[PDB]
Amino acid sequence: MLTDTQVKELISQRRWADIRRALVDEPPPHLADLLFSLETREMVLVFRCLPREVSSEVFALLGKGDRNALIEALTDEETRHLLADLDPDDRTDLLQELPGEVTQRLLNLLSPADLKEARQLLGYPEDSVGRLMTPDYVAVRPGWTVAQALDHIRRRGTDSETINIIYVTDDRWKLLDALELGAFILADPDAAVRDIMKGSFVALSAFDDREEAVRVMQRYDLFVLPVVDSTGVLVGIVTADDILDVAQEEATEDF
Amino acid sequence: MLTDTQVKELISQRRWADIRRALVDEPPPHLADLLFSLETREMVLVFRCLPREVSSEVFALLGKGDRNALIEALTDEETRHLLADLDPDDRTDLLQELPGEVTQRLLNLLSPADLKEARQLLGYPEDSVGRLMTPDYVAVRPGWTVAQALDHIRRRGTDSETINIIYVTDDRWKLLDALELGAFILADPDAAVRDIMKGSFVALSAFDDREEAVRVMQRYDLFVLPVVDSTGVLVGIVTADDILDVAQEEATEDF
Ligand SMILES: [Mg+2]
Ligand SMILES: [Mg+2]
Ligand SMILES: [Mg+2]
Ligand SMILES: [Mg+2]
Ligand SMILES: [Mg+2]
Ligand SMILES: [Mg+2]
Ligand SMILES: [Mg+2]
Ligand SMILES: [Mg+2]
Ligand SMILES: [Mg+2]
Ligand SMILES: [Mg+2]
Ligand SMILES: [Mg+2]
Ligand SMILES: [Mg+2]
Repeated sequence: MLTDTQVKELISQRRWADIRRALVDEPPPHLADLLFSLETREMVLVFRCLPREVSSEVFALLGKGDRNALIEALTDEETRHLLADLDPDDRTDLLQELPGEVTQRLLNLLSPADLKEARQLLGYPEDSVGRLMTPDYVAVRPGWTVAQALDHIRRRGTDSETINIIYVTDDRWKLLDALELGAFILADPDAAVRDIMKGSFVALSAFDDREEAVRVMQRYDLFVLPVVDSTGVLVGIVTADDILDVAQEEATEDF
Repeated sequence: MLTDTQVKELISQRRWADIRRALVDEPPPHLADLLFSLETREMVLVFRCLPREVSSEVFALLGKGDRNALIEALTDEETRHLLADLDPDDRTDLLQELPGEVTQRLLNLLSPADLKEARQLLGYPEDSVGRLMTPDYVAVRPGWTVAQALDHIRRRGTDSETINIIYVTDDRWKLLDALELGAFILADPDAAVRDIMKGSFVALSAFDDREEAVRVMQRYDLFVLPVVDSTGVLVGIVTADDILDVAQEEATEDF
């Protein structure tokens, strides 16, 4: 419960260790509130005090002004480190909102694989599902056993957007099913994944409009939706937290 | 992919078995679409053909007119069976929208424990979180081991709204934490639940406005939120599918 007043005094006293200790374990939304209530110079300073695992989350929560100001201020390495750790859809959201030359130097701060990822995601139309989606889903093969699937989920879990739905893909990565995480812990560990499939699923197109993601998510009452290309290959997922934001970006735009 | 045309012919032929076979494994939203495109007499007839485990889901998806017409038409036992199987928040949604004497005979069709449940949930203010919430969450004790928690989740899973977040409560059922299901499958089965708690959580009040559920869910990017009473006792949960509906009931009401 550290206030704008207490941080600004600690800054004035150059009590940098006390600041970093005071920021430990604060929820990212609460850190985003503090950074907003600060003035630009101190907001930039407190942001750099954060561990990079925290500051990437907080960055995604900031307003456009604070976000843009913060981009105008961090160094090349600090920026490079934010772009690496941002979730791919959050990385896209920044690049579509920034001016061209700024997005372009940002792009040059990405690693080759991250450049290819970011290039692909910005390449879907604006207001498309492809541009809302993240490729950090967890997928399993139909021929794996449930125990093997569970070891894959455990290895890959925290590095991924969500594990609450697990996707099944074939060898050519085409989407076969969408399974709740619970199905794997209710099932017999020696059963194949194919034993717990129903073979029916809802999926979006990457070229769907963002509002279709809202309509489809309301229709089927799911918290995550897979996105497939024209051949049925799984290319990413969209999650309910981002879809709720779309619902009220689109709602106010109607007003 | 059974159409309004094919069902109406089967009805005219009195091919009731063929109808029940044609409805097997159709997603509830697709059944709700078919029932809407029908006329009232056939919609009521096809609804009764459904297994009660299906028809309860479909009922929650229907429009107010079709829903109300269907209440005017099912028998006392058929109504009794719908009210039992409806999720408690979906049961509330029907009772707050129906006229008084109709809600009152409905109430008399409930079992004692279901009457006490429904009475309590309608007793929160209209437009409150209490009236959005369902008590069908899954909770564990902090002193249980992860293996014991996992057996409780398995016993209680499909009878509950979601298992994607598991709540920790003490002996007096006060909320101690909110844990992702993944935490239990990553953890050592012999660890206590208290070993995987962080002891911090977001919770709503039952007397919060429905729009606060929207604001809090957007703020913390969660798919489920617990609801606590003034003493901190867990009383229910709200889920993102219902909150997305609130967001656009409230959005259009602004327009
Ligand atoms: Mg994110
Ligand atoms: Mg548009
Ligand atoms: Mg990555
Ligand atoms: Mg819905
Ligand atoms: Mg996201
Ligand atoms: Mg519009
Ligand atoms: Mg429901
Ligand atoms: Mg209101
Ligand atoms: Mg019940
Ligand atoms: Mg949010
Ligand atoms: Mg519900
Ligand atoms: Mg309003």
